[PDB]
Amino acid sequence: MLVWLAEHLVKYYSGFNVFSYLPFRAIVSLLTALFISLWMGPRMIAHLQKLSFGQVVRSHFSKRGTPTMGGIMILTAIVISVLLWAYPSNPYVWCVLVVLVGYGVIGFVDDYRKVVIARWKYFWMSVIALGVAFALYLAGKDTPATQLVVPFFKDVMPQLGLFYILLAYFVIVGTGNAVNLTDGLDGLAIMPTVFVAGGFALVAWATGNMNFASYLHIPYLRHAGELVIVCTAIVGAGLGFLWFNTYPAQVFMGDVGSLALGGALGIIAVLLRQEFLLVIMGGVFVVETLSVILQVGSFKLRGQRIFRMAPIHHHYELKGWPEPRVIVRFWIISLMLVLIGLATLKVR
Amino acid sequence: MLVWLAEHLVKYYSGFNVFSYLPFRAIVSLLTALFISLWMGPRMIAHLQKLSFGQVSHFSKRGTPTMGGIMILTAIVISVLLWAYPSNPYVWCVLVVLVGYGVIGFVDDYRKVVRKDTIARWKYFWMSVIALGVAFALYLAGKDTPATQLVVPFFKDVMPQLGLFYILLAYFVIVGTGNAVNLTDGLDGLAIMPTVFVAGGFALVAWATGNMNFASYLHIPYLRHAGELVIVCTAIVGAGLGFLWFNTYPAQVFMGDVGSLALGGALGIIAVLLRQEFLLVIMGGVFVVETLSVILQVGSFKLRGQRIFRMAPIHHHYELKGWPEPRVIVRFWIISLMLVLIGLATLKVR
Repeated sequence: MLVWLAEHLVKYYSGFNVFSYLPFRAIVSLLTALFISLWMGPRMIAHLQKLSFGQVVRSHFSKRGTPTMGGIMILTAIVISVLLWAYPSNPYVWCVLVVLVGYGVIGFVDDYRKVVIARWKYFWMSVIALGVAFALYLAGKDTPATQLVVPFFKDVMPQLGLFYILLAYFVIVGTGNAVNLTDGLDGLAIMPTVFVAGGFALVAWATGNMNFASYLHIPYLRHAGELVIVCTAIVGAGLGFLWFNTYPAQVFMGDVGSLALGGALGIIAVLLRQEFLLVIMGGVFVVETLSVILQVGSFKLRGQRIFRMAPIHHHYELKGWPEPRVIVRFWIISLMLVLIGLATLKVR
Repeated sequence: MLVWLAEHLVKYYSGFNVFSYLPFRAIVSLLTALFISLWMGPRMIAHLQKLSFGQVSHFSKRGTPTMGGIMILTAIVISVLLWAYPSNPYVWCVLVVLVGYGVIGFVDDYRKVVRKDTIARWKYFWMSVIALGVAFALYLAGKDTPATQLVVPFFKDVMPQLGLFYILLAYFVIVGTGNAVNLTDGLDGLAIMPTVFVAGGFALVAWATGNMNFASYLHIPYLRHAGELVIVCTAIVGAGLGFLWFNTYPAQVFMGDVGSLALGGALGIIAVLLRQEFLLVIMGGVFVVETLSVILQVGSFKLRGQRIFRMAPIHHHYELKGWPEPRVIVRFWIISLMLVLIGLATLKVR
């Protein structure tokens, strides 16, 4: 909404016209997100630890008694930055915001219950995802805004009907749960989110313009040009939160922020018609989901286990790898998958 | 060199024009450097363990080889030679600077750890002579050309043309970047990931200065046969990341002057060829801040006699204040990344 002020007051001073330039707005959104996250930092963690344990005053590596409600930091940063430097008239930004808010409140309720139910959370996630997908499908009737996009191929673009809603629901809920289970280690489920959000900012910017949209064969969405601000704000908020959520994590991520960020990533993926690009980019989350699935399947099928623990990060941590080593190694893996995914668009 | 192989085998390998297309070869170079580094990591760390100490505890401070930057050096050089055009002089200038700094660091670390001694100022003399030679060669290449005009961001209006001052600027930037990367290596992994970010930003800029249309759009000096520096920057990114695989907080292998000085010189020289020294300062703000902090505390302890930081490098200051090492590492990676983004954004507004 702050950009609206810039254009409504550019008449008196013509220098405000720069605020409507997408790159400048994106950079300012990044900076606003990080600065908000850092400003609502130590005070917020102090409040959370007072509420959870009472004794405000806090060995380091063997951390204990750290707050587990830090995702409200990400929620506030992302929402404030988006509402400040993104056009409210866009329905796409509002769809992203409603998905973030819904998943964040779901996780917040879950963590509040924990500090003071699977079916309830699953049902709320499913209903919100289904509603969002239904609205998006109603908008995109027989339009390249609802055609499936596959890498390494441009002749095939199978238009979707109810399969569009089905795939939207799968991608959104699967990404949300994948980030929820990737929370296993502190700092592991934010930097991959930052890298994927940056990749999606680049992709969304490529979708916005006519020339690049036609050059890369990416489907054109007129309203997708403003998702750059949301993606960049997600990047900024993720970096700001990682400032505290390092191996000696001052504040744990918790579900309240994890589910919100997973839903945000999935929703950016679906609105851009880039589910496969999210799978490749966020391949860390997908492979962790596959790991837990394989572990449970082997456990039920036979007495032997594939991994030490169901998630890969926990398995490697117990194998002997220290926590920071595995955290940084999966950061590297996520970065490489992000670059590969971004190249996959150019391969087409 | 494989590009030449594709060029003179395309007559029957129909469809290998892709091997010449710059983004493809850049991504392939990154992957090649990363996978080479990952494949040859364990062997190098094992050999260095059996060499430095003679024989092969969670975060123990001992048993970690110090001169492990041979990994970065070999990865970068092999990737560049295999995928970058050797015809152009820019890639070879970067390669020679990198190899010279690498051998200087290797000699220093061999004299340090293998002989249990504690090179003295001969390293600096060699640094100066190689930097001056490279700067003189570049100046001889460019006589009253955009390759020597200074680039000042925020103001495309003024671009002073350097004469003999070009050699001085190249000396200052290269030597300062080398020393700053040497200083900021006190922690493990703190001098790599920022190097990866700076190298990626420089890869984007070099791809930007490669094209006439794009260079005109950004009003950056158009440098011929400088688009192949994209391969060198991309291979630096890949090698730095592959090394970081083995150089996280539980450092399986410390990087010594070998590698650290190599990457510092590579960043400085890449800045010199691209004529973006000031942008190099913006991107390596971390290195610059560390160097000026060391100098500032030295001056304070010399004149006033008191100290304002616990230790000369800023990261040492923070960790001794109470910050654990991983927190400092990540809180400097974030700063370096955001400085890279700030510099790249500055590149556009002029």
